[PDB]
Amino acid sequence: TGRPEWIWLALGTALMGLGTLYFLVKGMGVSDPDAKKFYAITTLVPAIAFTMFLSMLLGYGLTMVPFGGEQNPIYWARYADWLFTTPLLLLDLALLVDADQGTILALVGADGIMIGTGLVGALTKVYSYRFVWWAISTAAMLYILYVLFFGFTSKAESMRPEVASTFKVLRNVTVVLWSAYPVVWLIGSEGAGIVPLNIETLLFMVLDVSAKVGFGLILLRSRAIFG
Ligand SMILES: CCCCCCCCCCCCCC(=O)OC[C@H](COP(=O)([O-])OCC[N+](C)(C)C)OC(=O)CCCCCCCCCCCCC
Ligand SMILES: *C/C=C(C)/C=C/C=C(C)/C=C/C1=C(C)CCCC1(C)C
Repeated sequence: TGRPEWIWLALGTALMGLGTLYFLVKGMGVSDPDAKKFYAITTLVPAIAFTMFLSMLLGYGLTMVPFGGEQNPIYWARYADWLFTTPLLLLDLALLVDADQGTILALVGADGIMIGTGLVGALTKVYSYRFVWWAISTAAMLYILYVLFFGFTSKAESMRPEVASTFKVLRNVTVVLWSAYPVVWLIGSEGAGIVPLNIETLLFMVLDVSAKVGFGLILLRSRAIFG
C-alpha cells in the first residue's frame, strides 16, 4: 500500500525509541543533581523525536504544496520535532560551559527564527520565494554556529580541561551535522527537487539519529556532567 520512505521512518522510530529507553534507565540510576539535569534534558530530546517519527510512519504530519507547476509532498511534522529539540540541544551546550542568561535567550530566539522561517519556506507557493525564506533560515543558523564556535569555546576555556574537551567534541559534532541540513533542503523535495523524497528521508534520519542519540551517548558517558 504505502510510500517508499516508510522503511527509514520505521528505522528512525526504532533508533530514537531504544536511545530514549537507554537514557531513561541510566538516568534514573544516578543521584548527582547536576548529572540528573543533563539526563532529563537529553532523554527528552529523542523522546520527542520518537513521537514525531511514529506519527509520520502512521501517515500524519504530511501535506501537499503547489509550486513549480505540480503538487509536492512536504513533511511538516519534522518542523514540530526540531522546534523543541534544537533548543534543548543548545541548552545542554550552554549548561556545560556556564553561558550567560542573555546569550541563551539570544540563541533560543535565533533557533526559533531558523525553524519558523524554514517551515514558512517549506509551505510557500511562489517557487522563488521558497528560497528567500531558506536564506533567512540559513543566516539564523550561521549566527548560532558562530556563537557556539567563537563565544562558547571562549567560555569553555575557563572550565576544567575535561569539561572543555567534552564541549569541544560536542561542538564539533554539532557544527558538522547542523551545517548539512540547509544543503539537503536545497537539493531535495523542498527545494530543487533533485534528490527524491525517499533518499532525502534517509539523509535526515541519519543526521537526526547522529545529532540526538550520538550526541547523547557522548555527553552522558562523560565525567563532565557530574557535580
Ligand atoms: C545564506 C544567505 C545567503 C543568500 C542571500 C543572497 C544570496 C544571493 C542571492 C541573490 C540571487 C537572486 C538575485 C537574482 O538573481 O534575481 C532577482 C530575483 C528575481 O526573482 P523574481 O523575478 O521572482 O522576483 C523578485 C522580486 N521581489 C523579491 C521583490 C519579489 O529575486 C528573488 O525573487 C529572490 C530570490 C533570491 C533570494 C534567495 C537566493 C537564492 C538562493 C539559492 C537558490 C538556489 C537554486 C537551486
Ligand atoms: C535533531 C535535529 C537537529 C539537530 C536538526 C537540525 C536542523 C537544522 C539545523 C535545520 C536547518 C534548516 C536550515 C538551515 C534552512 C532550511 C530548513 C532548516 C530547518 C532545515
